Amino acid sequence: MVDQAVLDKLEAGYQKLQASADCHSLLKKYLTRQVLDACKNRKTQMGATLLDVVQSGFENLDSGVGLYAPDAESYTLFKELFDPVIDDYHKGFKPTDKHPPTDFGDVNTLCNVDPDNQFVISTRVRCGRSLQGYPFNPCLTEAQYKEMEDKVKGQLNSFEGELKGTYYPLLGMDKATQQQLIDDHFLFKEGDRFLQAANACRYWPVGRGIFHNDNKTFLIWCNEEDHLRIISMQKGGDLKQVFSRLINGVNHIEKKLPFSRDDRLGFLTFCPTNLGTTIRASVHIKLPKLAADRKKLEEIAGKYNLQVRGTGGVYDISNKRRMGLTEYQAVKEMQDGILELIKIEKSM
Repeated sequence: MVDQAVLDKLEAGYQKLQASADCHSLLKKYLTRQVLDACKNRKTQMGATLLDVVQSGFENLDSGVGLYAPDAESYTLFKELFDPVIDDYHKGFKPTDKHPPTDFGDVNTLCNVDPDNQFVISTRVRCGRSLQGYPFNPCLTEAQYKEMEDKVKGQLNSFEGELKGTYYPLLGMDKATQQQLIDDHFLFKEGDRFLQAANACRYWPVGRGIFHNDNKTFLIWCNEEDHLRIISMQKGGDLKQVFSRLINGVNHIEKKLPFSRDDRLGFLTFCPTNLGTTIRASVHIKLPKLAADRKKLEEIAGKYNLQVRGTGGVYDISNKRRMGLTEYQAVKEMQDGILELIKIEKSM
């Protein structure tokens, strides 16, 4: 069933990993002889093989993780590789652990993290979705890209009120439209070497597109890394408003387009780092006092399970956790973490 040439490529790629002393990917750590022999002869119903999982980490020895999901089934079919990788990356999510049911919870318990607008430049909540019944980017055909786009465009064009907007296909996009989207920080392009070597950017840009609302507070990407990337954002710290809008947008889409969700892993994504809630809730925030040290900060951020990115003293701070907690719990801890960071700058 699995081509001998494919088995040969798996064998050569395993050997490549072993011969590289600098390679420290999760792929190399967990694709043992035993796991490789257990998995190599399997194929999903949509036709994905272990190569469609691991090929990017063979090509990019400096990968962090080094593997992706070619479709929903792959997560369970290749569990002897995916399970240890997930456990490692999500910092304790064991093979027997189970993600909770979806729960966006009660938005009226959320607030503005900076009502006086002294610290937070902007607030963003992002999630990701795969559409049930389609392969992920490594195995989508050109036909499936086109058919999926038509379905997506249908549902996005039916947004009403605050979410009403325009869909912009990448195919045939004119230079002036492109410049406007760049100006709004809404454009995406063909993927980096990790995505290319994962077969995630084929038939570019067929079936790829960008949607945003008239107010430019809601943004969807179609067939960048996942089928859908859905983002709510605005100036200031009103996390309640941002998250409310996200829920409304995701919920609209779902009325016609069912999502891929696993009972154990939550929402399924091309990248294993994005499972569970798929949520990254972030702020762009200035904390000049704490910023000085950059350790007392790191130590406090980690204490509220936050992660500090950095794109003067403007930082991007977000929830670190994706799996093992609800959507509500992820957003609420980010909220509590930021309220505590602000409350301590006021004392520094």
